[PDB]
Amino acid sequence: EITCQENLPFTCGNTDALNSSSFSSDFIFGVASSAYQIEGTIGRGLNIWDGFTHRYPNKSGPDHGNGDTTCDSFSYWQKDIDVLDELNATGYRFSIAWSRIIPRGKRSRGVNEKGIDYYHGLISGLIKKGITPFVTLFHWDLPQTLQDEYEGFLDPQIIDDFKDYADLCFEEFGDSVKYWLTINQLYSVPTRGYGSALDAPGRCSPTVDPSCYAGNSSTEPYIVAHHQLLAHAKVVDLYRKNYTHQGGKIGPTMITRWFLPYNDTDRHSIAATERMKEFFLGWFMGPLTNGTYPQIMIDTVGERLPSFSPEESNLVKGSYDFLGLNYYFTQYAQPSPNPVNSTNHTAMMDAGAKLTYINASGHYIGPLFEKDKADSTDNIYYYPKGIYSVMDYFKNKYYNPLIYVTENGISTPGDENRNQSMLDYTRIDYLCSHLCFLNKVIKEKDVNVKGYLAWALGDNYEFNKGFTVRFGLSYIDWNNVTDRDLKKSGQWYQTFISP
Amino acid sequence: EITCQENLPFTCGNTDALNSSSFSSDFIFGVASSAYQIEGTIGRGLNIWDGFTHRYPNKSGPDHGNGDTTCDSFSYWQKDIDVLDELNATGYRFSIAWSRIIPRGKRSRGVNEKGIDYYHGLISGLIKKGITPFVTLFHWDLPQTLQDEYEGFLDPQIIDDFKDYADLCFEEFGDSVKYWLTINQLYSVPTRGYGSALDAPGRCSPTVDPSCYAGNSSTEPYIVAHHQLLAHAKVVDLYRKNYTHQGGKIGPTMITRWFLPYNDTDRHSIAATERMKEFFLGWFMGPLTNGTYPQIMIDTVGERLPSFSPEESNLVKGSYDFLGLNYYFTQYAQPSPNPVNSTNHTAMMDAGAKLTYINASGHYIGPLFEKDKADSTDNIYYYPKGIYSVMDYFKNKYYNPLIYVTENGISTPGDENRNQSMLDYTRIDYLCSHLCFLNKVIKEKDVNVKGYLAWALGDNYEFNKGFTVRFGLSYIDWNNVTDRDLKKSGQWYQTFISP
Ligand SMILES: *[C@@H]1O[C@H](CO)[C@@H](O[C@@H]2O[C@H](CO)[C@@H](O[C@@H]3O[C@H](CO[C@H]4O[C@H](CO)[C@@H](O)[C@H](O)[C@@H]4O)[C@@H](O)[C@H](O[C@H]4O[C@H](CO)[C@@H](O)[C@H](O)[C@@H]4O)[C@@H]3O[C@@H]3OC[C@@H](O)[C@H](O)[C@H]3O)[C@H](O)[C@H]2NC(C)=O)[C@H](O[C@@H]2O[C@@H](C)[C@@H](O)[C@@H](O)[C@@H]2O)[C@H]1NC(C)=O
Ligand SMILES: *[C@@H]1O[C@H](CO)[C@@H](O[C@@H]2O[C@H](CO)[C@@H](O[C@@H]3O[C@H](CO[C@H]4O[C@H](CO)[C@@H](O)[C@H](O)[C@@H]4O)[C@@H](O)[C@H](O[C@H]4O[C@H](CO)[C@@H](O)[C@H](O)[C@@H]4O)[C@@H]3O[C@@H]3OC[C@@H](O)[C@H](O)[C@H]3O)[C@H](O)[C@H]2NC(C)=O)[C@H](O[C@@H]2O[C@@H](C)[C@@H](O)[C@@H](O)[C@@H]2O)[C@H]1NC(C)=O
Ligand SMILES: *[C@@H]1O[C@H](CO)[C@@H](O[C@@H]2O[C@H](CO)[C@@H](O[C@@H]3O[C@H](CO)[C@@H](O)[C@H](O)[C@@H]3O[C@@H]3OC[C@@H](O)[C@H](O)[C@H]3O)[C@H](O)[C@H]2NC(C)=O)[C@H](O[C@@H]2O[C@@H](C)[C@@H](O)[C@@H](O)[C@@H]2O)[C@H]1NC(C)=O
Ligand SMILES: *[C@@H]1O[C@H](CO)[C@@H](O[C@@H]2O[C@H](CO)[C@@H](O[C@@H]3O[C@H](CO)[C@@H](O)[C@H](O)[C@@H]3O[C@@H]3OC[C@@H](O)[C@H](O)[C@H]3O)[C@H](O)[C@H]2NC(C)=O)[C@H](O[C@@H]2O[C@@H](C)[C@@H](O)[C@@H](O)[C@@H]2O)[C@H]1NC(C)=O
Ligand SMILES: *[C@@H]1O[C@H](CO)[C@@H](O[C@@H]2O[C@H](CO)[C@@H](O)[C@H](O)[C@H]2NC(C)=O)[C@H](O)[C@H]1NC(C)=O
Ligand SMILES: *[C@@H]1O[C@H](CO)[C@@H](O[C@@H]2O[C@H](CO)[C@@H](O)[C@H](O)[C@H]2NC(C)=O)[C@H](O)[C@H]1NC(C)=O
Ligand SMILES: *[C@@H]1O[C@H](CO)[C@@H](O[C@@H]2O[C@H](CO)[C@@H](O)[C@H](O)[C@H]2NC(C)=O)[C@H](O)[C@H]1NC(C)=O
Ligand SMILES: *[C@@H]1O[C@H](CO)[C@@H](O[C@@H]2O[C@H](CO)[C@@H](O)[C@H](O)[C@H]2NC(C)=O)[C@H](O)[C@H]1NC(C)=O
Ligand SMILES: *[C@@H]1O[C@H](CO)[C@@H](O)[C@H](O)[C@H]1NC(C)=O
Ligand SMILES: *[C@@H]1O[C@H](CO)[C@@H](O)[C@H](O)[C@H]1NC(C)=O
Ligand SMILES: *[C@@H]1O[C@H](CO)[C@@H](O)[C@H](O)[C@H]1NC(C)=O
Ligand SMILES: *[C@@H]1O[C@H](CO)[C@@H](O)[C@H](O)[C@H]1NC(C)=O
Ligand SMILES: *[C@@H]1O[C@H](CO)[C@@H](O)[C@H](O)[C@H]1NC(C)=O
Ligand SMILES: *[C@@H]1O[C@H](CO)[C@@H](O)[C@H](O)[C@H]1NC(C)=O
Ligand SMILES: *[C@@H]1O[C@H](CO)[C@@H](O)[C@H](O)[C@H]1NC(C)=O
Ligand SMILES: *[C@@H]1O[C@H](CO)[C@@H](O)[C@H](O)[C@H]1NC(C)=O
Ligand SMILES: *[C@@H]1O[C@H](CO)[C@@H](O)[C@H](O)[C@H]1NC(C)=O
Ligand SMILES: *[C@@H]1O[C@H](CO)[C@@H](O)[C@H](O)[C@H]1NC(C)=O
Ligand SMILES: *[C@@H]1O[C@H](CO)[C@@H](O)[C@H](O)[C@H]1NC(C)=O
Ligand SMILES: *[C@@H]1O[C@H](CO)[C@@H](O)[C@H](O)[C@H]1NC(C)=O
Ligand SMILES: [Zn+2]
Repeated sequence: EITCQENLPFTCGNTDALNSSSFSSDFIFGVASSAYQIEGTIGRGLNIWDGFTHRYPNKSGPDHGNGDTTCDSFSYWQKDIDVLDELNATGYRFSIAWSRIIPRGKRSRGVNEKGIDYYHGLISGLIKKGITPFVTLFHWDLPQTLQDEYEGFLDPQIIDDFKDYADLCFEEFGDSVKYWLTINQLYSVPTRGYGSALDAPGRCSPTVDPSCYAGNSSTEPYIVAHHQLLAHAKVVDLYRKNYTHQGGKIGPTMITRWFLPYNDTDRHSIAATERMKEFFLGWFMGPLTNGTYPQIMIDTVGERLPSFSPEESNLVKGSYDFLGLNYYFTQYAQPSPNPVNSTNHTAMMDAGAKLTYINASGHYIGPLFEKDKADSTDNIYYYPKGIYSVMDYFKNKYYNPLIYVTENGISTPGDENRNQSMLDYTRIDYLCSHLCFLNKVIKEKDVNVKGYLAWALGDNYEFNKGFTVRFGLSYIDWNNVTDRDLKKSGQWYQTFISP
Repeated sequence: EITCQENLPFTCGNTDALNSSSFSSDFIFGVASSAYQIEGTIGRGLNIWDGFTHRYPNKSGPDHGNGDTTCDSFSYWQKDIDVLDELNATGYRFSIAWSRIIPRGKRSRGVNEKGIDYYHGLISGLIKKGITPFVTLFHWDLPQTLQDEYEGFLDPQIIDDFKDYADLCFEEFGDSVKYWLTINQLYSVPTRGYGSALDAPGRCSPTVDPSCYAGNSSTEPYIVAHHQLLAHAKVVDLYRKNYTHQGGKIGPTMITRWFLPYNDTDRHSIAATERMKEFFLGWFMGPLTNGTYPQIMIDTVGERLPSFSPEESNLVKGSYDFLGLNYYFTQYAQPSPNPVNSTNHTAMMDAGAKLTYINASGHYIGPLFEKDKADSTDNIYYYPKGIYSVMDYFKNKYYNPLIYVTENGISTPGDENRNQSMLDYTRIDYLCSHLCFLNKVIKEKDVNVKGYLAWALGDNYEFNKGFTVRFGLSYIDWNNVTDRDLKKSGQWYQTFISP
């Protein structure tokens, strides 16, 4: 019988008690990255994260940081491989920058051979060290040209441009890459990119944020989400019809959270909690498992919710071999009004829920996850049991899928000096406590989880935060980015992997 | 009788001997800037100078600098006005960033109202201080979307997108702006952007520079130059047909140089010198004055030189009310082979000339202009008489045009400390020696020159050089960009203007 801790102090950093041998022999352990966050702009065209961070520097991070140079994995990809080799990792998730291989967006405009060569060399280097690549086609970095031609995922033109990009990736890299992710965190671009305008491309209703160049936060999230699902599904169909000889697997990436009632004896909070599951997870998992959006979304969102045709429904339903599930934290849910006629209405209001990290009796859900220095009542707290609850829910609700945990990690402040930054015991605690619950759910609930990739390989540009936080298991000096030095967490993870 | 110095030491920094009163009462004196170089990316979309500097950081400058934040004239435009007011300047040349007012490139995709407001406030502030705006529509910063959709000026689609952009500018700003420049330095994008790939977008033949993503240095410069002329001419026709009520004037910007024979008794060097005038100046001025390219270009370039239809010829011929002439330096010319079958052939080779700053007897043409620390035999030297020779030539060869000198200036090294940087006596010498010759040519040759704008108002991002050189008449601290402090040159220029 497995017992796992939910509160500080944690004792799962002892590899005598928790290590890779606790999991099945074939289980993959590694780390993750994304292209905007690590590569730099050298050698690629411009994408909407370049555009957004440059047009709206205060939205890029408090330091106005961006991905222009970052950790320079364009130059230092071998050093990334070296970290993975030091870890004895068996997996690495990275993304392909669309703008590096097709700078002009549309494949018929030509490819960048040198960009293709960059990923060939990375892939070959990984495989030579026994590391399985997990490759994200689209980690938010849409070529700027496509956003300017037709507003990107706002328009159905995205589907064929994404398909042709993906086809090039399968053609060039699929002989070696056997695990593909289509779109990173399906929920995020619709809501943050087109709802709150916290993320690229930065569209919203005028009264939500007067700096947005255009948008409608009530309608566009739904349009974009719908196009994401269709573009994803078209790529999965292309993969499974035209690249079956490659013997690989493909799936989407979800951001997952668990949700608990703010007041577990209040029917209204219980209802809000179940609505959140539907609106947060079901928005995408309903289509992916059934070809339809959840009924509560149909009912609430009404004419703002697009319909799938019968052909589209069939294309989207079942459009995965596995799910990449990202998991960071859990929220309490309580009811909230949905003012659909307000000029500041957002899609996110349609769930009719307010989310907190403290429940009605004043209980904080778990240890600190992210401090918010401008408003401490907005601090985020984590909840290790949430990974158990999410995986159990996916198994039970969503037809026992094959799952890889494609991100899980925690930040430390960029204000810490290097010695403090390397002494990242809070990261060991977060990672181990989640791994304990992941082992527990696999054993107790028989969830088909076959790997775990911690966020992040190394310090990088963090969307929305610049270089003001660090997520890496290895440390990068922003004054001299060449080295990636394993932190205490990376050293712990090395021991966990090879105990 | 006016006597002007050609060699150090110069004594024209004495405003007792040379000042604004030496020129006609109406003559405009000011300074110049461009949008990529000064504004920053905040509040605008991405353009090909963002793309180029980010994809090819070693081509942005030795420091890998770029226009992301620069002097932040987005925030500090009032401080630019303040410099101009301190100078008692009567003119200011600035550019509109296309990506700030139409981030999606094509006008039908929507405009950025806040971008429009930015230029309205600048323009209104200038006029309130008695400063005449000279506004460049296109200072190289093409929206990235257009380059990615159709490769920008490589394709005739540029013409209508440029026209619709210009129409928006005339509509929004032409009630106040009475001097418009279409395209900055017509020669530069074809040759550097599409020939040598030193400049955005960075296209060339594969053996010219293997880093180029695509291109053909032998053909594309000509295509791009042809489209520039057509796009320019379509905008001038639009202006003069639809905006005549505004009572303003429009013209192109030329980069001018003079050319002297490397050996003034050698017929081959004399011939190369005359070819250079045709290939450098006539490439554009032939079309602008006659609707045809120079015969030597027709003959040499052959099938690589596009033809104008009779309608196009008529549109381009006479498509200016004035010329903005930029002038920095003069070169000696000697013959050079034109290897049209070589895989590394460039359009620039078609002139059949090699350019130097030292003549056959070892004479350097004038004082140092720009030191090249990697190769000192590649140092640039200036030649004050060249402004006289250029203006005389334009009057005689090109039908006595109205001229404004739209740039003239010199750099100092970014390695200098602030006190050295503010003690910019080399800049006084360059500016005064050229102003002396400009007065001389107006008086002696009756060239219709009606203003002079020195490059640059303040230190900025220099194309190709990052922040490794400074051109400003006012100093900017890159650690805190708010202030623009007049250098010795700016203080001199203040006295020259109001002696
Ligand atoms: C998994 O996918 C299944 C589909 O493959 C989902 O089942 C569908 O659920 C639909 C409701 O979401 C349901 O459709 C309703 O059908 C009513 C019956 O119509 C038939 O008989 C009519 C009925 O009197 C007639 O007009 C129709 O022409 C048919 O003959 C119908 O009125 C409904 O329309 C009203 O409600 C929708 C909102 O739900 C409004 O958008 C619409 O304007 C109208 O106001 C609805 O019809 C659907 O209307 C929209 C139109 O685009 C669709 O094509 C039309 O179908 C449908 O019958 C079933 N299909 C079957 C095969 O069962 C299933 O939903 C879950 O299970 C069903 C039983 C129900 O409990 C749902 O609430 C659950 O979500 C999906 N499962 C999951 C887990 O999501
Ligand atoms: C200012 O613009 C003026 C035009 O408005 C320029 O004058 C034109 O100069 C053209 C040469 O560049 C000249 O065209 C040549 O015409 C030859 C005569 O053709 C007529 O009689 C024929 C002759 O036997 C017959 O086939 C034609 O159908 C006509 O009836 C002719 O062969 C020439 O073609 C050969 O040379 C061109 C290269 O120059 C090759 O491209 C072509 O394949 C061929 O090998 C040339 O014809 C032009 O051919 C190209 C085609 O696209 C053009 O439409 C065709 O016209 C033309 O006659 C005159 N036009 C007039 C009205 O004078 C003027 O040029 C300068 O002055 C002229 C006198 C000459 O000295 C030029 O070298 C100078 O540049 C321009 N001025 C300046 C300063 O540039
Ligand atoms: C978790 O949710 C539960 C369920 O909602 C909360 O308990 C409910 O709390 C209500 C007060 O917020 C209680 O109603 C009140 O009852 C007193 C005594 O009769 C009365 O004077 C009030 O006016 C009020 O009555 C309601 O007024 C509004 C009418 O529309 C409605 O019909 C009336 O019910 C309610 O009885 C209680 N329900 C239960 C089943 O206990 C619970 O609140 C926490 O516990 C209750 C017992 C009370 O001590 C609250 O102070 C305390 O906050 C909530 N838990 C937390 C931690 O918020
Ligand atoms: C400025 O250009 C002028 C004109 O080209 C240069 O003068 C010419 O310089 C040529 C040498 O580069 C002289 O030709 C040579 O004459 C000597 C004496 O006969 C002879 O032994 C050589 O072989 C050579 O003759 C040529 O060989 C190649 C044959 O195809 C050709 O037919 C022969 O001419 C040439 O006479 C001279 N022309 C004139 C009109 O003087 C001039 O060069 C400079 O001055 C000359 C006089 C000489 O002192 C050169 O050393 C010196 O460089 C050049 N000025 C500069 C500074 O480069
Ligand atoms: C978001 O787009 C929706 C749909 O176009 C706009 O909502 C509508 O508003 C028009 C004008 O009021 C209404 O007549 C419709 O009844 C509404 N339709 C629905 C589906 O709600 C909403 O004004 C736009 N919001 C913003 C801020 O522009
Ligand atoms: C807030 O969260 C706390 C902690 O999960 C809940 O408290 C638990 O309540 C259960 C059922 O009453 C008790 O058995 C436990 O002993 C309590 N745990 C502790 C740490 O207090 C609490 O019920 C939640 N409040 C609401 C209103 O939902
Ligand atoms: C530049 O484009 C020119 C024109 O397409 C290419 O030049 C031609 O080369 C083809 C193949 O040799 C030739 O048959 C033609 O005779 C040439 N045409 C002319 C007008 O010169 C040139 O190969 C291309 N250069 C590069 C590096 O791709
Ligand atoms: C190189 O440039 C120098 C300077 O312009 C030329 O020298 C002048 O030559 C003229 C005509 O012979 C003499 O009258 C001057 O006195 C010379 N000036 C000085 C400063 O020497 C020289 O002729 C040029 N060389 C060539 C080969 O063209
Ligand atoms: C691995 O952890 C298991 C408990 O899951 C433990 O029994 C085993 O001895 C540990 N391995 C090492 C080498 O410490
Ligand atoms: C940040 O930038 C936007 C312009 O993009 C401006 O609207 C907003 O006021 C600025 N935010 C703060 C908090 O200053
Ligand atoms: C598959 O490849 C063939 C060859 O390009 C193409 O005809 C077919 O449409 C593609 N298939 C998809 C997505 O099924
Ligand atoms: C607009 O929304 C903000 C945040 O969503 C809220 O605090 C404010 O009350 C809203 N105003 C109206 C008019 O509803
Ligand atoms: C930068 O870091 C690398 C790796 O530690 C080191 O070899 C190189 O010398 C350092 N550069 C400077 C300028 O210190
Ligand atoms: C790498 O992991 C394999 C598999 O568990 C193990 O056999 C090998 O010893 C490990 N190597 C190192 C250096 O830890
Ligand atoms: C201006 O320069 C002229 C010579 O061009 C001179 O005569 C005049 O006195 C100077 N003005 C002043 C105020 O020094
Ligand atoms: C600069 O960058 C390019 C890649 O864009 C590379 O091809 C070239 O070798 C580098 N230049 C130098 C001098 O290192
Ligand atoms: C002028 O404006 C009118 C109204 O848009 C348009 O019909 C006409 O084509 C434009 N003219 C140009 C470039 O001449
Ligand atoms: C190619 O050109 C470079 C510079 O243009 C030159 O130095 C080299 O000799 C040329 N090579 C050939 C094959 O002509
Ligand atoms: C930056 O420069 C401005 C103008 O001199 C000054 O007022 C401001 O205090 C300076 N900021 C810092 C942080 O020194
Ligand atoms: C501004 O220039 C005008 C025109 O020459 C002159 O009358 C006025 O005195 C000058 N002002 C200053 C402060 O120099
Ligand atoms: Zn940047």
